[PDB]
Amino acid sequence: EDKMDLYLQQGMYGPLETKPDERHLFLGSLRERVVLALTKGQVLRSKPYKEAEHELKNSHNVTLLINGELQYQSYSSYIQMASRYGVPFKIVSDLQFHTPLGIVIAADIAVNRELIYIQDDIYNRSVL
Repeated sequence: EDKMDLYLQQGMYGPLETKPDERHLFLGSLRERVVLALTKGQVLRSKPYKEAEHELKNSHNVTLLINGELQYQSYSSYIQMASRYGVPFKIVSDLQFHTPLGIVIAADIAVNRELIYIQDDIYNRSVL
């Protein structure tokens, strides 16, 4: 729906209407647990995002969730970053819904973070 497109275009501020909606977008996580999310287009950028490294480095009890639609070479840099800081990863393979998100860093509890995206030209061009 167009309301979802607007939520995405504006950077995914706040909750969605239902819990399943959130899980289907955020690779199985609830919005309240999301620390950072990157679009598939951002994950495909040659240079990995230092902003994701920051969140992995400063994390406590988070997991790196990776969209299984991506090929290994696209996300392997993020796995290196995760392991560097003792963060486990999961490749999410059971997708009912095509999600535009490539990577989600999710906490094991509610963190309620307002800002969970990296605003750049790749985000704007790839999120929809």
